Formats: sequence, structure tokens, C-alpha cells
Amino acid sequence: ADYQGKNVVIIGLGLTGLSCVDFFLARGVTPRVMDTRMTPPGLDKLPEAVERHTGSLNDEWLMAADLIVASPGIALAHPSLSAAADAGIEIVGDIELFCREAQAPIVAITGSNGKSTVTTLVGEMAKAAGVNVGVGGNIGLPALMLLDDECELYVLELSSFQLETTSSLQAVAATILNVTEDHMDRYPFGLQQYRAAKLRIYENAKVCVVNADDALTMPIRCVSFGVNMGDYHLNHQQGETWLRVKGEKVLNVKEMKLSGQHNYTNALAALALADAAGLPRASSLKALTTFTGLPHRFEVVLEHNGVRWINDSKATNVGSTEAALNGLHVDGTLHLLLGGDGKSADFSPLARYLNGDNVRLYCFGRDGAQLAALRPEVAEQTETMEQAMRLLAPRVQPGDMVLLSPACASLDQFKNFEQRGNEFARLAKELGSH
Ligand SMILES: O=C(O)CC[C@@H](NC(=O)c1cccc(COc2cccc(/C=C3\SC(=O)NC3=O)c2)c1)C(=O)O
Ligand SMILES: O=S([O-])[O-]
Ligand SMILES: [Cl-]
Repeated sequence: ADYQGKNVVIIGLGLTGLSCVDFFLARGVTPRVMDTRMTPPGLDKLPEAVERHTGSLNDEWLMAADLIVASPGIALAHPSLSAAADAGIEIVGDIELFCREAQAPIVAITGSNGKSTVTTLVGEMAKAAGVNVGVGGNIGLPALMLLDDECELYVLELSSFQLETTSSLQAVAATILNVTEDHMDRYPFGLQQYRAAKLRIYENAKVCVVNADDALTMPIRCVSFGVNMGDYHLNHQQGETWLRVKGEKVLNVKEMKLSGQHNYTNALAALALADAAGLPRASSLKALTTFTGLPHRFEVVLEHNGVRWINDSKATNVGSTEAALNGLHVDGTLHLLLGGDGKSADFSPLARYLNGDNVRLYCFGRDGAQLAALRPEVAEQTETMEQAMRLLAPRVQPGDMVLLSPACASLDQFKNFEQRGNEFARLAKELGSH
């Protein structure tokens, strides 16, 4: 693409907005930036020469633009954007800009849960093969910060939002790992509208990798992964699990540092993508044995005095919390922290995990009351996570687990789920020893 001479408007500041500003400036185009937030992140990192408008969208700038580059954080359905679209003004996002420039194959990964783990794993598989790989997107670096002529493979985590504004992705291998209710505040046509955004990832993909156990991952000729069925699947052997490809054992999961069924299916999905991307199977298996997991993903931050304190702050939806609780072994009592901005999700699916004598709920943030209602008799509600932690800590006994898996976004009270996880870990360390 050639942007020279164009009037470009970027919506949204932050690292990704900034990567877009830098992209255009390095191409001799000075964009203008707007953000509906009165005081957006990275405003101070914006070069003085770049005009900016904050606290609202500026329709004068939008309607004057030749190209609008929309952050995944602004809805396409916003009246100002739909006005511009009606006028025939082109709207893209950062991922679209990246796809138009990239000079190496792209592995593209989306899904309601598992996408950062799978993205990171495939990156590690590439590194193990000695491939120069750029890994990022919706995690790590914004994708435009990865662009480099020496890169031989890109591995991108993509959100449903990023996919809505992308039209030129031709992935070497693409997956939707699963589709469970999330972001309903952004999808007023519900689950199928959210799914449709993710289904975009398969358009013009050379290989599609689908989840044999989740029909919503299938296009409306794909490689599949699954538990009991699929091209890539698991083979259980007397309290032993193997990864298999078409009947052939490829890895006994005792060699993995990750544990749990959903991590085994993440490993299958990663291997399927890596195979389709032409990475040697041997090095890809090696990467599976060395990968330790991501911060905030069911992460043990303290195991002391008979209590495990687990930071699963990356559980920002119900399906993710369900994955933490399903099959969970606890010797004593589970003290479960739930809370934040539930994005209008139905929390009901969690209730089946919350029966019996050995569960307590501590519920906080915007939707704390709705969360406590899952089982009022074992629930406490506080305003903040810190209040909840200080409430539960006196009650913790040897054998117990304290689990932050909040089923909600952190954004009502925190900068992001990492800040929430970091605060939890600090408080766990304070409260979890003498
Ligand atoms: O970290 C958490 O706790 C939750 C993360 C959680 N993320 C989002 O909902 C999300 C969806 C799309 C994009 C992003 C990245 O986050 C951004 C980046 C730039 C601007 C904005 C907000 C903008 S831009 C504007 O013009 N007006 C705004 O309010 C938000 C975040 C979620 O999954 O629930
Ligand atoms: O720019 S991103 O980090 O919101
Ligand atoms: Cl506005």
C-alpha cells in the first residue's frame, strides 16, 4: 500500500495507537490522533508534531479523512465510525496495516481462551528450529513493532476486535481455539456476531486448524484437534496422557511442564499450526518440554504452609474460569476470588462447580453482587480485591487453595489483568506467611 499524500486519522492511543503513529511517520505521513478518553495512556509519549483530539471523537477530522485506523478498543458500530463508513471512507486497524507489509508467513491465532498460550508456544517452536520469529499482536508487541525484513515467520495473537477491521490476512495457518461467551458489551447481536468476527481469521488461510470439540470454531478441509477425536488428539493410557497425530504417539505429556487437559489441547493446536507452517516436528516437541507457562495464567505465586495461592488473573471470561475449575483438585477449601467488569456475561455456567462444603466465594468490583448470587450462602462481597484478600486470609487453613480466577475484565479498577495479578501476588506474599 502507498499512503503518501493521504489524510490519516488514528483512533486510540496507547502502545498500539503509538505504533500506528510511528508506522505512518516513518513513511512520511503525519497522521492525526483522537481518543474518546479524556486522558488516554501514552498521550505523553505522542510526539509534539502530531495533532491530537481527546475526550471524544472529532467528526470533522473523521469525515475529512482518506483512511481511518481504528483501535480494537473503539466499536465499528460507534455512530461516528458508521457515518464515515457510509460515506465510503476506508477503515482499517493495525493488523490490516501489518498484513499489507509483512514479508514472511503469518500464523494467526484467536479464541476465547488459550490464544496467548498457543501463540507463545508456536513462537517457542519456531525459536527451537532456529527460525527468526516475531511473536505479538494482541500480546507482547503490537504487530507493527514486529515488522522486520529479517523475520522469517510471524506468530500473531488476534482478538475478535482486531479481526473485524482486517481484510488482507492470508495466514499460512489459522485457528479459532474455542468460542465461549465474551465481549457481549461489544456484540449486541450476541454469540453468533462475536463468532463471525473470529471466523474472519480463516479467510484466505492456507491451512485452517479447528477444534473438533467446539463446533463454533468451524467455518460456516480443516485440520482438527480434540480430546478424543481429531487429526491431533489425546490418547489416555492408565493415568498417562499422550499427544498423538493421526494414531501416532508423539509426546508423553509427563515431559511437558504445563499440566491439565486444556493445556494438552493447547499443545495439540500449537503443534498443528507449527506443522502447517513447515516447522520441524522434532524441535516443536522440544519446545513443548521447555515451555513454563505465562504470568497470570493459573500461576502459582506462593506455595507455603500448606496453601497454594494461584494467580489466574488472565481469566477474564466465564469459559476461562470454567477451565480453571473443571476437574480442579483441592484438598481443603477453595477460596475463589471473582469480580470486576463481567461485560454482561451469563455467570450461570460457573454454578455447577461451586457446590459442596469446601468452596467459599469472595466477590468484588463492578459485578461483585451478581457473582455472589451464584451461591449466596458461601459468598462474601467487597468493593475491592484487596478487601476480599484481607477478608479471606484469616480463614485459610493448611490444605486450602486461594484462586484468583475472576471471570471478568479488570478494567473497572485496574489498568489491566497484569496489574490485577501483580497486586494479588503482592498480597498473597504478605498474607500467606507469618
Ligand atoms: O485486562 C483486562 O482485565 C481485560 C482485557 C479486556 N480487553 C478488552 O476488552 C479489549 C478489547 C479490545 C482492545 C483492547 C486493548 O485496549 C485498548 C487499546 C486502545 C484503546 C482502548 C480504549 C479506547 S480507544 C478510544 O478512542 N476510546 C477508548 O475508550 C482500549 C482491549 C478483556 O478481554 O476483557
Ligand atoms: O496500545 S495498547 O497497549 O492498548
Ligand atoms: Cl464521541
